[PDB]
Amino acid sequence: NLVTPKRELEQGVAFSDLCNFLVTPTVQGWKVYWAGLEFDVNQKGITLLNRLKVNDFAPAWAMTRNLFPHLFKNQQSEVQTPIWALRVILAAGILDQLEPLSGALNLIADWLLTTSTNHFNMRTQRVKDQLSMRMLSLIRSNIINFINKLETLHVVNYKGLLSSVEIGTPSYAIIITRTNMGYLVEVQEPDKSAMDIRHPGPVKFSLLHESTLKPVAT
Repeated sequence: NLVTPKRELEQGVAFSDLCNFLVTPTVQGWKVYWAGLEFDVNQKGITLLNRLKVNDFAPAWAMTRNLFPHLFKNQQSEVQTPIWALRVILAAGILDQLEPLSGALNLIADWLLTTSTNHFNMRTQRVKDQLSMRMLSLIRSNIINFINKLETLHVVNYKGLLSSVEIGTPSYAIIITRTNMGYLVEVQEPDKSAMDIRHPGPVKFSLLHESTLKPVAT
């Protein structure tokens, strides 16, 4: 034996911080706390995305509607909560640079991204055995790095400066675009079937106001 393990506390804390997605209401909107990271989410942008979807006549929004027709002119797109937008971004932060942790990490990301449950029921006892300060630290570091990358994006522009990132996996495609309001977040099927003009596939999307990630960037 090289080092005596004393891991109960460690595993208890990692389990708590990784497997509980904490949301509480605040005056502005909601505070979210996950993996020891704190985010203030507000309502800004939601009503705009909703109005934007309606097939009414509005020349002022013609360009935006025509820029993202798969979001704004599509009966199968659905606006989600800003909480959802944050969950997608956290998952993307895990997947972005994604050896034994991989499995577990993926699980956590899939939980964040494909469900709205606040507790993550571990699939197997072995994956649960994976929970550690090291896994938590890796996850936080990944998320911070991805937030920093996001903060380098330019708003949609006419000059060819990067304005979006895309994360692909076999189960889904994530696209995150910097707009004047914040991060436009979308999840489409892996083949990106929402992008097909003749029959636009289903797509979930929302907006995370730019106030939310700023303070967590380093």
